[PDB]
Amino acid sequence: SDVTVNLGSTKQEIRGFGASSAWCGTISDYVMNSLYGDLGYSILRLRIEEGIGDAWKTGNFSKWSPELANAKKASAKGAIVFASPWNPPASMQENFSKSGDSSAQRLRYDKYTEYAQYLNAYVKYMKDNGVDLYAISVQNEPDYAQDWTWWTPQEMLNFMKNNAGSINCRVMAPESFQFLKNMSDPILNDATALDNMDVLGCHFYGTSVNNMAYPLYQQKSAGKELWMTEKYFDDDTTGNIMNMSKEIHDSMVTGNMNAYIYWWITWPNGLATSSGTIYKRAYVLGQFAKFIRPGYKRVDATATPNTNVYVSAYTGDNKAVIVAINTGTAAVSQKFNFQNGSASSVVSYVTDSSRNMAAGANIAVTNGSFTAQLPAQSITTFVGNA
Repeated sequence: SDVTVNLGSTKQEIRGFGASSAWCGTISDYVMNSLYGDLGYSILRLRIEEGIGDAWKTGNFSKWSPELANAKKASAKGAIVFASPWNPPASMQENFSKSGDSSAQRLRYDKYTEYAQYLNAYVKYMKDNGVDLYAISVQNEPDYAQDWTWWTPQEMLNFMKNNAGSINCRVMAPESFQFLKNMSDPILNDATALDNMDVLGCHFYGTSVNNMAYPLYQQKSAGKELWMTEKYFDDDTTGNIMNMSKEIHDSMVTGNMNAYIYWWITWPNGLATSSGTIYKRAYVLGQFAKFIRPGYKRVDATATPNTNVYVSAYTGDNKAVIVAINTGTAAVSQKFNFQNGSASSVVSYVTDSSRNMAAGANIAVTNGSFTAQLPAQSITTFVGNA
């Protein structure tokens, strides 16, 4: 069946695509130039380093300098930058007994004010150094915390109502490890908390496709954004290339998300080595990042035109973008039809077992239509002038 791309019917606005510099120390220009320049990543996620301890109170920020350097490289390439904490400084924590386990850690209730000042100090350090942070997160995975700081949904709510309004930046929350709605529902159902939330962040570890849709957020979404802020895939084998291609599609199409941000950069389950090698997974994300620029909008496109074929489409800057994934083991031809606009022609870029965002066949668009071969187990991005 044909794919109909309706350029006149717009869906969510695209904030961007990116990865994280968390625990990467100071990333090289080489790696940032490859990811942020060549592949056009538009978002970088910093980890806020609690190893600073209380020294933030006296203004010695040196332990925050590696992520400042990362932020500056991303920004120079036009990316925005946000930051997530795994823990506050040790002095703000306390143990508590979590179902018989006395080792669990949480933020002291009497520290919520100090913690907001801490978050504000990170924002200001970045600002004084030339990086205006796009958003800052209350906690990374407050609901899978055994190795970090726990927050119940109610604890997160309390901070979001009473504290988060004093933060000098956009506020992101909750970053549930699986996008568990019980973690974000209290924020969305409280008028004050909702006011204090700019970006609803979530992670994909174990999230089923149907659970990527969030009706309550959609009904509450005026003035807000929804980002998938962390996911990784194990390696570059074709199964994971397809798993990753398909999930980004699902985050865009079923999730209606504004952004999809990969986990950390120079690591084996990451996108690169520190000496500048770039993994196939980086190019999978680039099929999105490079061509769908911040400010583009998703538009309606027939999403599953054939077995194992998944398609989404986007417009902006007088360009049309179609991302077509074929998870099948055989190449298939796919016909595409533009409505409410058209393109003179398109160029393609393909990632598969042998190719990394490789230039594809230039294709003429006739009567608003073009047909393409989609290789077996491949993701292809077509770009044309609208």
